[PDB]
Amino acid sequence: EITCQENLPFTCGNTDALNSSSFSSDFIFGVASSAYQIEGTIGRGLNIWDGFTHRYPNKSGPDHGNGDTTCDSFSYWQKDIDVLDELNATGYRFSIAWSRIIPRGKRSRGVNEKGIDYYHGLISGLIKKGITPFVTLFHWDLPQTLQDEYEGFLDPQIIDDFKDYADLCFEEFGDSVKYWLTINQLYSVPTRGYGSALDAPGRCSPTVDPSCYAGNSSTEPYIVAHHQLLAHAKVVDLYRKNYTHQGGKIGPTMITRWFLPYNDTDRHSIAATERMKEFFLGWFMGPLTNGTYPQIMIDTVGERLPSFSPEESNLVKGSYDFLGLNYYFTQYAQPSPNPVNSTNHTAMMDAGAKLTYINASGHYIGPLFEKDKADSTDNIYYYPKGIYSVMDYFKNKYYNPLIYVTENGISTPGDENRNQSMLDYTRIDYLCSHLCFLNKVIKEKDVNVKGYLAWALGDNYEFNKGFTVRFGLSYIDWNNVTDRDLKKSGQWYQTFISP
Amino acid sequence: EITCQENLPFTCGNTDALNSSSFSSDFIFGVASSAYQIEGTIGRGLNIWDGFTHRYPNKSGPDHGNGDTTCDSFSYWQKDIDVLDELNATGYRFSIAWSRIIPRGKRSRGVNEKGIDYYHGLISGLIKKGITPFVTLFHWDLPQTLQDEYEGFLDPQIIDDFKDYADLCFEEFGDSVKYWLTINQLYSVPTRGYGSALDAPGRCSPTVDPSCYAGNSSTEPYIVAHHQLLAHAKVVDLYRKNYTHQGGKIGPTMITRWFLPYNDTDRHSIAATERMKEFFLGWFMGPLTNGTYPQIMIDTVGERLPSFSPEESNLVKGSYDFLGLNYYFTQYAQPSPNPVNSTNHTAMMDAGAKLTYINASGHYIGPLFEKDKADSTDNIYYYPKGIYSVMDYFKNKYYNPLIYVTENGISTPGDENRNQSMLDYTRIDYLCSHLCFLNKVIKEKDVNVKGYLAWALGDNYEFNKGFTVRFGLSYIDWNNVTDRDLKKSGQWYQTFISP
Ligand SMILES: *[C@@H]1O[C@H](CO)[C@@H](O[C@@H]2O[C@H](CO)[C@@H](O[C@@H]3O[C@H](CO[C@H]4O[C@H](CO)[C@@H](O)[C@H](O)[C@@H]4O)[C@@H](O)[C@H](O[C@H]4O[C@H](CO)[C@@H](O)[C@H](O)[C@@H]4O)[C@@H]3O[C@@H]3OC[C@@H](O)[C@H](O)[C@H]3O)[C@H](O)[C@H]2NC(C)=O)[C@H](O[C@@H]2O[C@@H](C)[C@@H](O)[C@@H](O)[C@@H]2O)[C@H]1NC(C)=O
Ligand SMILES: *[C@@H]1O[C@H](CO)[C@@H](O[C@@H]2O[C@H](CO)[C@@H](O[C@@H]3O[C@H](CO[C@H]4O[C@H](CO)[C@@H](O)[C@H](O)[C@@H]4O)[C@@H](O)[C@H](O[C@H]4O[C@H](CO)[C@@H](O)[C@H](O)[C@@H]4O)[C@@H]3O[C@@H]3OC[C@@H](O)[C@H](O)[C@H]3O)[C@H](O)[C@H]2NC(C)=O)[C@H](O[C@@H]2O[C@@H](C)[C@@H](O)[C@@H](O)[C@@H]2O)[C@H]1NC(C)=O
Ligand SMILES: *[C@@H]1O[C@H](CO)[C@@H](O[C@@H]2O[C@H](CO)[C@@H](O[C@@H]3O[C@H](CO)[C@@H](O)[C@H](O)[C@@H]3O[C@@H]3OC[C@@H](O)[C@H](O)[C@H]3O)[C@H](O)[C@H]2NC(C)=O)[C@H](O[C@@H]2O[C@@H](C)[C@@H](O)[C@@H](O)[C@@H]2O)[C@H]1NC(C)=O
Ligand SMILES: *[C@@H]1O[C@H](CO)[C@@H](O[C@@H]2O[C@H](CO)[C@@H](O[C@@H]3O[C@H](CO)[C@@H](O)[C@H](O)[C@@H]3O[C@@H]3OC[C@@H](O)[C@H](O)[C@H]3O)[C@H](O)[C@H]2NC(C)=O)[C@H](O[C@@H]2O[C@@H](C)[C@@H](O)[C@@H](O)[C@@H]2O)[C@H]1NC(C)=O
Ligand SMILES: *[C@@H]1O[C@H](CO)[C@@H](O[C@@H]2O[C@H](CO)[C@@H](O)[C@H](O)[C@H]2NC(C)=O)[C@H](O)[C@H]1NC(C)=O
Ligand SMILES: *[C@@H]1O[C@H](CO)[C@@H](O[C@@H]2O[C@H](CO)[C@@H](O)[C@H](O)[C@H]2NC(C)=O)[C@H](O)[C@H]1NC(C)=O
Ligand SMILES: *[C@@H]1O[C@H](CO)[C@@H](O[C@@H]2O[C@H](CO)[C@@H](O)[C@H](O)[C@H]2NC(C)=O)[C@H](O)[C@H]1NC(C)=O
Ligand SMILES: *[C@@H]1O[C@H](CO)[C@@H](O[C@@H]2O[C@H](CO)[C@@H](O)[C@H](O)[C@H]2NC(C)=O)[C@H](O)[C@H]1NC(C)=O
Ligand SMILES: *[C@@H]1O[C@H](CO)[C@@H](O)[C@H](O)[C@H]1NC(C)=O
Ligand SMILES: *[C@@H]1O[C@H](CO)[C@@H](O)[C@H](O)[C@H]1NC(C)=O
Ligand SMILES: *[C@@H]1O[C@H](CO)[C@@H](O)[C@H](O)[C@H]1NC(C)=O
Ligand SMILES: *[C@@H]1O[C@H](CO)[C@@H](O)[C@H](O)[C@H]1NC(C)=O
Ligand SMILES: *[C@@H]1O[C@H](CO)[C@@H](O)[C@H](O)[C@H]1NC(C)=O
Ligand SMILES: *[C@@H]1O[C@H](CO)[C@@H](O)[C@H](O)[C@H]1NC(C)=O
Ligand SMILES: *[C@@H]1O[C@H](CO)[C@@H](O)[C@H](O)[C@H]1NC(C)=O
Ligand SMILES: *[C@@H]1O[C@H](CO)[C@@H](O)[C@H](O)[C@H]1NC(C)=O
Ligand SMILES: *[C@@H]1O[C@H](CO)[C@@H](O)[C@H](O)[C@H]1NC(C)=O
Ligand SMILES: *[C@@H]1O[C@H](CO)[C@@H](O)[C@H](O)[C@H]1NC(C)=O
Ligand SMILES: *[C@@H]1O[C@H](CO)[C@@H](O)[C@H](O)[C@H]1NC(C)=O
Ligand SMILES: *[C@@H]1O[C@H](CO)[C@@H](O)[C@H](O)[C@H]1NC(C)=O
Ligand SMILES: [Zn+2]
Repeated sequence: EITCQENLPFTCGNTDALNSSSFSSDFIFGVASSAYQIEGTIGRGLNIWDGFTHRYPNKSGPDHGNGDTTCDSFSYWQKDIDVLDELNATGYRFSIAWSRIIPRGKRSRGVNEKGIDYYHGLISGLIKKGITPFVTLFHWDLPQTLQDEYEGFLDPQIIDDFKDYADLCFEEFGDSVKYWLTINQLYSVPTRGYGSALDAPGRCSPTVDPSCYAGNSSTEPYIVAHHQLLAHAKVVDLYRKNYTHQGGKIGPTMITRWFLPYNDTDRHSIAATERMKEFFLGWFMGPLTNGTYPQIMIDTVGERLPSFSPEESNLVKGSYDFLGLNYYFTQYAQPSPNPVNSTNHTAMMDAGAKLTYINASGHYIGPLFEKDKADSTDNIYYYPKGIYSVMDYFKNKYYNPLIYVTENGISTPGDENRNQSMLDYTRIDYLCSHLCFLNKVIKEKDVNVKGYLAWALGDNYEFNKGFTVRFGLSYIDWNNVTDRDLKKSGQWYQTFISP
Repeated sequence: EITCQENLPFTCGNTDALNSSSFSSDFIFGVASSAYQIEGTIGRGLNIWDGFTHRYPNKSGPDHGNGDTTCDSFSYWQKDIDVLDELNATGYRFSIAWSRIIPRGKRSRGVNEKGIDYYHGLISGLIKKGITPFVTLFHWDLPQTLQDEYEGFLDPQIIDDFKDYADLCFEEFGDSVKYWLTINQLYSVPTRGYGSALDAPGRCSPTVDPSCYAGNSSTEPYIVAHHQLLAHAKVVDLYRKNYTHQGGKIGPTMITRWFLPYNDTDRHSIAATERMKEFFLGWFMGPLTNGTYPQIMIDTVGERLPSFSPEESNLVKGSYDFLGLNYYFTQYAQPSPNPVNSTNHTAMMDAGAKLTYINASGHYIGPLFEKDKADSTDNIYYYPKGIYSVMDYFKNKYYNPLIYVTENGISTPGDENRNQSMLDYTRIDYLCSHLCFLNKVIKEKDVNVKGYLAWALGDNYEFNKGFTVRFGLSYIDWNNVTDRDLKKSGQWYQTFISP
């Protein structure tokens, strides 16, 4: 019988008690990255994260940081491989920058051979060290040209441009890459990119944020989400019809959270909690498992919710071999009004829920996850049991899928000096406590989880935060980015992997 | 009788001997800037100078600098006005960033109202201080979307997108702006952007520079130059047909140089010198004055030189009310082979000339202009008489045009400390020696020159050089960009203007 801790102090950093041998022999352990966050702009065209961070520097991070140079994995990809080799990792998730291989967006405009060569060399280097690549086609970095031609995922033109990009990736890299992710965190671009305008491309209703160049936060999230699902599904169909000889697997990436009632004896909070599951997870998992959006979304969102045709429904339903599930934290849910006629209405209001990290009796859900220095009542707290609850829910609700945990990690402040930054015991605690619950759910609930990739390989540009936080298991000096030095967490993870 | 110095030491920094009163009462004196170089990316979309500097950081400058934040004239435009007011300047040349007012490139995709407001406030502030705006529509910063959709000026689609952009500018700003420049330095994008790939977008033949993503240095410069002329001419026709009520004037910007024979008794060097005038100046001025390219270009370039239809010829011929002439330096010319079958052939080779700053007897043409620390035999030297020779030539060869000198200036090294940087006596010498010759040519040759704008108002991002050189008449601290402090040159220029 497995017992796992939910509160500080944690004792799962002892590899005598928790290590890779606790999991099945074939289980993959590694780390993750994304292209905007690590590569730099050298050698690629411009994408909407370049555009957004440059047009709206205060939205890029408090330091106005961006991905222009970052950790320079364009130059230092071998050093990334070296970290993975030091870890004895068996997996690495990275993304392909669309703008590096097709700078002009549309494949018929030509490819960048040198960009293709960059990923060939990375892939070959990984495989030579026994590391399985997990490759994200689209980690938010849409070529700027496509956003300017037709507003990107706002328009159905995205589907064929994404398909042709993906086809090039399968053609060039699929002989070696056997695990593909289509779109990173399906929920995020619709809501943050087109709802709150916290993320690229930065569209919203005028009264939500007067700096947005255009948008409608009530309608566009739904349009974009719908196009994401269709573009994803078209790529999965292309993969499974035209690249079956490659013997690989493909799936989407979800951001997952668990949700608990703010007041577990209040029917209204219980209802809000179940609505959140539907609106947060079901928005995408309903289509992916059934070809339809959840009924509560149909009912609430009404004419703002697009319909799938019968052909589209069939294309989207079942459009995965596995799910990449990202998991960071859990929220309490309580009811909230949905003012659909307000000029500041957002899609996110349609769930009719307010989310907190403290429940009605004043209980904080778990240890600190992210401090918010401008408003401490907005601090985020984590909840290790949430990974158990999410995986159990996916198994039970969503037809026992094959799952890889494609991100899980925690930040430390960029204000810490290097010695403090390397002494990242809070990261060991977060990672181990989640791994304990992941082992527990696999054993107790028989969830088909076959790997775990911690966020992040190394310090990088963090969307929305610049270089003001660090997520890496290895440390990068922003004054001299060449080295990636394993932190205490990376050293712990090395021991966990090879105990 | 006016006597002007050609060699150090110069004594024209004495405003007792040379000042604004030496020129006609109406003559405009000011300074110049461009949008990529000064504004920053905040509040605008991405353009090909963002793309180029980010994809090819070693081509942005030795420091890998770029226009992301620069002097932040987005925030500090009032401080630019303040410099101009301190100078008692009567003119200011600035550019509109296309990506700030139409981030999606094509006008039908929507405009950025806040971008429009930015230029309205600048323009209104200038006029309130008695400063005449000279506004460049296109200072190289093409929206990235257009380059990615159709490769920008490589394709005739540029013409209508440029026209619709210009129409928006005339509509929004032409009630106040009475001097418009279409395209900055017509020669530069074809040759550097599409020939040598030193400049955005960075296209060339594969053996010219293997880093180029695509291109053909032998053909594309000509295509791009042809489209520039057509796009320019379509905008001038639009202006003069639809905006005549505004009572303003429009013209192109030329980069001018003079050319002297490397050996003034050698017929081959004399011939190369005359070819250079045709290939450098006539490439554009032939079309602008006659609707045809120079015969030597027709003959040499052959099938690589596009033809104008009779309608196009008529549109381009006479498509200016004035010329903005930029002038920095003069070169000696000697013959050079034109290897049209070589895989590394460039359009620039078609002139059949090699350019130097030292003549056959070892004479350097004038004082140092720009030191090249990697190769000192590649140092640039200036030649004050060249402004006289250029203006005389334009009057005689090109039908006595109205001229404004739209740039003239010199750099100092970014390695200098602030006190050295503010003690910019080399800049006084360059500016005064050229102003002396400009007065001389107006008086002696009756060239219709009606203003002079020195490059640059303040230190900025220099194309190709990052922040490794400074051109400003006012100093900017890159650690805190708010202030623009007049250098010795700016203080001199203040006295020259109001002696
Ligand atoms: C998994 O996918 C299944 C589909 O493959 C989902 O089942 C569908 O659920 C639909 C409701 O979401 C349901 O459709 C309703 O059908 C009513 C019956 O119509 C038939 O008989 C009519 C009925 O009197 C007639 O007009 C129709 O022409 C048919 O003959 C119908 O009125 C409904 O329309 C009203 O409600 C929708 C909102 O739900 C409004 O958008 C619409 O304007 C109208 O106001 C609805 O019809 C659907 O209307 C929209 C139109 O685009 C669709 O094509 C039309 O179908 C449908 O019958 C079933 N299909 C079957 C095969 O069962 C299933 O939903 C879950 O299970 C069903 C039983 C129900 O409990 C749902 O609430 C659950 O979500 C999906 N499962 C999951 C887990 O999501
Ligand atoms: C200012 O613009 C003026 C035009 O408005 C320029 O004058 C034109 O100069 C053209 C040469 O560049 C000249 O065209 C040549 O015409 C030859 C005569 O053709 C007529 O009689 C024929 C002759 O036997 C017959 O086939 C034609 O159908 C006509 O009836 C002719 O062969 C020439 O073609 C050969 O040379 C061109 C290269 O120059 C090759 O491209 C072509 O394949 C061929 O090998 C040339 O014809 C032009 O051919 C190209 C085609 O696209 C053009 O439409 C065709 O016209 C033309 O006659 C005159 N036009 C007039 C009205 O004078 C003027 O040029 C300068 O002055 C002229 C006198 C000459 O000295 C030029 O070298 C100078 O540049 C321009 N001025 C300046 C300063 O540039
Ligand atoms: C978790 O949710 C539960 C369920 O909602 C909360 O308990 C409910 O709390 C209500 C007060 O917020 C209680 O109603 C009140 O009852 C007193 C005594 O009769 C009365 O004077 C009030 O006016 C009020 O009555 C309601 O007024 C509004 C009418 O529309 C409605 O019909 C009336 O019910 C309610 O009885 C209680 N329900 C239960 C089943 O206990 C619970 O609140 C926490 O516990 C209750 C017992 C009370 O001590 C609250 O102070 C305390 O906050 C909530 N838990 C937390 C931690 O918020
Ligand atoms: C400025 O250009 C002028 C004109 O080209 C240069 O003068 C010419 O310089 C040529 C040498 O580069 C002289 O030709 C040579 O004459 C000597 C004496 O006969 C002879 O032994 C050589 O072989 C050579 O003759 C040529 O060989 C190649 C044959 O195809 C050709 O037919 C022969 O001419 C040439 O006479 C001279 N022309 C004139 C009109 O003087 C001039 O060069 C400079 O001055 C000359 C006089 C000489 O002192 C050169 O050393 C010196 O460089 C050049 N000025 C500069 C500074 O480069
Ligand atoms: C978001 O787009 C929706 C749909 O176009 C706009 O909502 C509508 O508003 C028009 C004008 O009021 C209404 O007549 C419709 O009844 C509404 N339709 C629905 C589906 O709600 C909403 O004004 C736009 N919001 C913003 C801020 O522009
Ligand atoms: C807030 O969260 C706390 C902690 O999960 C809940 O408290 C638990 O309540 C259960 C059922 O009453 C008790 O058995 C436990 O002993 C309590 N745990 C502790 C740490 O207090 C609490 O019920 C939640 N409040 C609401 C209103 O939902
Ligand atoms: C530049 O484009 C020119 C024109 O397409 C290419 O030049 C031609 O080369 C083809 C193949 O040799 C030739 O048959 C033609 O005779 C040439 N045409 C002319 C007008 O010169 C040139 O190969 C291309 N250069 C590069 C590096 O791709
Ligand atoms: C190189 O440039 C120098 C300077 O312009 C030329 O020298 C002048 O030559 C003229 C005509 O012979 C003499 O009258 C001057 O006195 C010379 N000036 C000085 C400063 O020497 C020289 O002729 C040029 N060389 C060539 C080969 O063209
Ligand atoms: C691995 O952890 C298991 C408990 O899951 C433990 O029994 C085993 O001895 C540990 N391995 C090492 C080498 O410490
Ligand atoms: C940040 O930038 C936007 C312009 O993009 C401006 O609207 C907003 O006021 C600025 N935010 C703060 C908090 O200053
Ligand atoms: C598959 O490849 C063939 C060859 O390009 C193409 O005809 C077919 O449409 C593609 N298939 C998809 C997505 O099924
Ligand atoms: C607009 O929304 C903000 C945040 O969503 C809220 O605090 C404010 O009350 C809203 N105003 C109206 C008019 O509803
Ligand atoms: C930068 O870091 C690398 C790796 O530690 C080191 O070899 C190189 O010398 C350092 N550069 C400077 C300028 O210190
Ligand atoms: C790498 O992991 C394999 C598999 O568990 C193990 O056999 C090998 O010893 C490990 N190597 C190192 C250096 O830890
Ligand atoms: C201006 O320069 C002229 C010579 O061009 C001179 O005569 C005049 O006195 C100077 N003005 C002043 C105020 O020094
Ligand atoms: C600069 O960058 C390019 C890649 O864009 C590379 O091809 C070239 O070798 C580098 N230049 C130098 C001098 O290192
Ligand atoms: C002028 O404006 C009118 C109204 O848009 C348009 O019909 C006409 O084509 C434009 N003219 C140009 C470039 O001449
Ligand atoms: C190619 O050109 C470079 C510079 O243009 C030159 O130095 C080299 O000799 C040329 N090579 C050939 C094959 O002509
Ligand atoms: C930056 O420069 C401005 C103008 O001199 C000054 O007022 C401001 O205090 C300076 N900021 C810092 C942080 O020194
Ligand atoms: C501004 O220039 C005008 C025109 O020459 C002159 O009358 C006025 O005195 C000058 N002002 C200053 C402060 O120099
Ligand atoms: Zn940047």
